Amino acid sequence: PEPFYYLHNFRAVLAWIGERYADLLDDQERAFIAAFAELPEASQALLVRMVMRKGTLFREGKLAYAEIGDTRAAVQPLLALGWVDAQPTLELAQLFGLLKKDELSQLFRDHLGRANLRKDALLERLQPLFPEARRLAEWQADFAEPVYELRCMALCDRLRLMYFGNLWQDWSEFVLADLGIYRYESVEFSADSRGFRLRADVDAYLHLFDCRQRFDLGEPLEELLAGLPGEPYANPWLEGRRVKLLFQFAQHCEKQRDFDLAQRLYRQSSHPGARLRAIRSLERGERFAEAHALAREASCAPESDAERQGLARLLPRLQGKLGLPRQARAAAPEIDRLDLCLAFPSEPCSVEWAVREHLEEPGCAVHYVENGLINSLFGLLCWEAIFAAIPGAFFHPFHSAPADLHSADFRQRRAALFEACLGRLEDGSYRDAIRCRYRDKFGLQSPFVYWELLGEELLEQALDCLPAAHLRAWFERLLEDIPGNRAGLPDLIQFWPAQRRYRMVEVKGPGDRLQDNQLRWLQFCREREMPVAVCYV
DNA sequence: ACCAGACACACATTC
DNA sequence: GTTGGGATTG
DNA sequence: GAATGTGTGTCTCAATCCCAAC
Ligand SMILES: [Mn+2]
Ligand SMILES: [Mn+2]
Repeated sequence: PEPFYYLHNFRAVLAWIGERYADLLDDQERAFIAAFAELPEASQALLVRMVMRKGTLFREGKLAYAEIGDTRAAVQPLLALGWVDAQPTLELAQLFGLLKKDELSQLFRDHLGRANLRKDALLERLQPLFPEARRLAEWQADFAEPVYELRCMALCDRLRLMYFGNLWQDWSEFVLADLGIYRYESVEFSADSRGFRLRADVDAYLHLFDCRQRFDLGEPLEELLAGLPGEPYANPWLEGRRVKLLFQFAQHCEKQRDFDLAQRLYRQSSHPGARLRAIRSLERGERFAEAHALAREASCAPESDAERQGLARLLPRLQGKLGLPRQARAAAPEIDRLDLCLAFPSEPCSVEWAVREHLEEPGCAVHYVENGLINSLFGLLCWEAIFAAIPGAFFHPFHSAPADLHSADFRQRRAALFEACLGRLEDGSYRDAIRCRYRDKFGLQSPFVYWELLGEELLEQALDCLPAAHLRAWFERLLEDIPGNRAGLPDLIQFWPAQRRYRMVEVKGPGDRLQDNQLRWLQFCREREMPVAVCYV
């Protein structure tokens, strides 16, 4: 309805920062917000376009908007302020990004030009010839169009990182929200600001991101570790990311064959499952000695239910290749292992979708829900428990879930609420509770509540067949490890309404063999005498 | 939940 | 001349 | 064939487009 939707939403961000994050701003950055308001309606619009767009540099032909008048006119106030820069200095690398493949051939006609292979390969070709950067006028002085470079991107991304609690979300969040595509729970403005404590937390987040940026963009390890720290962080979720960065770094040291580094690195990170990869890295360096000594420290005090699974695998192999005795390990009994061989030639329909078709009977129906039913059914019961605001949970409106979810204190900071809601599960009114929370909070962008899947018909069936104790067992387990137990469950779930009873079943072809996350789920089920099975084809 | 978990799929190797 | 991935769009 | 690793492919609103693709 409003052509300047992107401008109004951009104003809404700077307005939010002026209100709440006033003291967290700097002298020259306050001047930016003030000066921005003093730009024409057209020049405010033209600026924000170049931000939302991916690139930093912009060919004038690509900045053709109708909301804004003449692009060459509305840009002038930005060129005056220096926020935009005409006649910018750019490299051969980012010159390719602006020009088409055809135009590049004309310019480099008699300067080593062959029948091109690939654009990224052409860049690799003109690296040593034109290493130094120049202005556009210095590459093709004859070139007609002007190119605008955005000088205030660093400033912009700071305001974005402050509005949100991260950088992964972009300005599209406003559009997708206003259009009703993403509907969020209007959590109350309780913790007015846990965006950040001081600027120190921002620069930390920002410089870590720069290393990540300089990693995908190929740069050697010795360069990226020079700026990194050996000392951990104080801010909880910030320390978690630095750690998570070291993890993704160690992966590359193992993807390529340099296990000495990967191994030494995995131990410096307190990331989930990093301890394991340190052992598997030693294993793959003929370091069985220190692989076992470390594996012992894990055996004496594991990291999670998943870690325990890894040790059972690794220990016999290390103990074996060492002089030690091969300590025995455990295995799972294939519960209700049903099999069926149906042969057909053509139709490429989904495998899991086809099994749903076969189990269909006049007495029982089956739904294709891999970790979907129990997740949503949990996220509704403990809905109000999750979206309750702690002093450092929520801050901006467009948030999917409470920020302290991956933190181990997620259950502790809500230990009261979760126990109040879960009380209903063994007590009465677990059906009346879910229903009210189903109708009231429908369609919202909640974690582990897949609305688009859970239909009104399915829900009522599950509530009857799925018993109190089994729901009482499942949900409690998710709370032990939320990031860990969110995945790995039976593809299908069947219900027998008459003599109320259900049964979950994972379906596999011979080409598959189930995963570690699913295996851990089948164990938990057989232990509690939960009707479950595996189906082969 | 920061180009990711989250399913199958495809290779290798070993008691 | 093809076709399809990805920045762009609201 | 069992059970092991590890390495790929797929995909997040949907309709538009243009530029570089084997
Ligand atoms: Mn599945
Ligand atoms: Mn399956």
